[PDB]
Amino acid sequence: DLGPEQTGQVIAHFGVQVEVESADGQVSRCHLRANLPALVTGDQVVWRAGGIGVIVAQLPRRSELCRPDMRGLLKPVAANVDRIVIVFAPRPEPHANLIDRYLIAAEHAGIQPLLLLNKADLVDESNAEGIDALLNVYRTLGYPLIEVSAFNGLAMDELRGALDGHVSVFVGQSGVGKSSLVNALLPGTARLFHFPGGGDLIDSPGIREFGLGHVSRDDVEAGFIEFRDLLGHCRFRDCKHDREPGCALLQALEDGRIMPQRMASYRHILASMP
Ligand SMILES: Nc1nc2c(ncn2[C@@H]2O[C@H](COP(=O)(O)OP(=O)(O)O)[C@@H](O)[C@H]2O)c(=O)[nH]1
Ligand SMILES: [Zn+2]
Repeated sequence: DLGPEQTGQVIAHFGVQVEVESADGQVSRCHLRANLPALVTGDQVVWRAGGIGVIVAQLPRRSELCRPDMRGLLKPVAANVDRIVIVFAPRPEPHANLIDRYLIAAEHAGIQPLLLLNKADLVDESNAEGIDALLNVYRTLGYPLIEVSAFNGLAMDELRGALDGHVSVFVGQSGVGKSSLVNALLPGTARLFHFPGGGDLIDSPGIREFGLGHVSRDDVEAGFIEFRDLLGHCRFRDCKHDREPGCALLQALEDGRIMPQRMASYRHILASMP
């Protein structure tokens, strides 16, 4: 016995079994057919019913969020995420370095980012010279940025709007309010939840620690939008972009098409990779 084929999305992964939600808005547990590739939360599948179903086939993923293995290798932990929400705050102090890192991860994963200044209620006149400075570094790169407070409620209906129609992941250093933010947007391994205003979320303590490990220099360079356009124009195809004339990047910095705050963390980060 097996009912007809159906289209659905993966909600939870209970090892041998998988929680699956359909377009109808109904949930069912489905066993995993043997031949089937590895599945993660967010994946789109074909299944048949029987209250237990059988997952028959996996539909292509649009995107993948990976995470380091027990060994140290990257294995996917979520699928079909189209937005990564990078959350920082006035406290603890935000550094360009870690932000520039999460921005690279988002590029490596092939997923569009969205920066979030949480704890905007803590933006004193004292902080603003230092804060508006850093915000407008990513504002002038074309990146989406919102200033919010999961304490106040400041600009939360814009975030709910920014999250509408997307599948989103919440990522940032600990203590910026990731838990507080989820709870504010959802009052009551990777699991998938739906925002009441619209859009979905995939969450787990492991995905929250999602960031950047060791990669290639050419990966890192691709993580800088200013860079992507120029790379391959430095005359020296062997250019290291350091004291080298004919370095397109260098000329760009001079002209102001690269910001020194960025050209710095590029050096700091690349020199952290082996
Ligand atoms: N002042 C202020 N504090 C906040 C805000 N959002 C979160 N917090 C505080 O930040 C601290 C850490 O929050 P939490 O969600 O646990 O951070 P997480 O480690 O990133 O999940 C908590 O004590 C919260 O009260 C905010 O908008 N304003
Ligand atoms: Zn160069």
